Amino acid sequence: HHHHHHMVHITLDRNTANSWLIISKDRRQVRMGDTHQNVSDNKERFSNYPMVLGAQRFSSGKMYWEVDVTQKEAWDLGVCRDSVQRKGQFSLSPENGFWTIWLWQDSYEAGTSPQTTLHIQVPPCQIGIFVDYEAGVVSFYNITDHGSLIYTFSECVFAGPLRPFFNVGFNYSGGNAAPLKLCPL
Ligand SMILES: O=C(CN1CCCC1=O)Nc1nccs1
Ligand SMILES: O=C(CN1CCCC1=O)Nc1nccs1
Repeated sequence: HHHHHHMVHITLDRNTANSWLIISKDRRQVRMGDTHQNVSDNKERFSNYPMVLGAQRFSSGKMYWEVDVTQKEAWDLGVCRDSVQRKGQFSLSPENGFWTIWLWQDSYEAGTSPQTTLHIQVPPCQIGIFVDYEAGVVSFYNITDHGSLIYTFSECVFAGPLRPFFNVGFNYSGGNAAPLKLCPL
């Protein structure tokens, strides 16, 4: 792809984080802590899952960023509406305001309803995410495999400002402690 020149500097919004997450000083990395991280509750925090938003909001244009997923067993990545539900249980779907892919139990899937199987021959260590607001497109690229396409959501109905979306996943296995990292431009 030739989307690299729309690169944007994403940082994580601490106030949206689940209370067990640890965000680095530079706001470019996030991992699951082994306990509550001693923050106050607020209406922005994702309560049920290890999720956090980017601080940036997008309502126009083309945007691109990259995320490092090295050595993780489970994660979700993409974009979501600013107005997505934060509390309680929900599914990741465009009807609920999410345009995402994930890794879970050694398979990759797109967050459609129901979920869609992805076909990835080279397990990615870094994911590229491209949003074209006007076109209604969210695309995912395998940086480890020469930028090969993973998935495209089209005819998207964003219906509001978009935020970068992250889920570091639970660590029940002891094998999913590694962080998500926003990669340098
Ligand atoms: O999105 C905005 C402002 N907007 C709209 C168009 C571009 C821009 O910068 N403000 C919000 N405040 C709280 C929720 S969204
Ligand atoms: O779901 C959509 C479009 N829609 C319908 C409801 C909200 C929204 O964004 N596009 C897809 N592209 C690939 C698989 S689903």
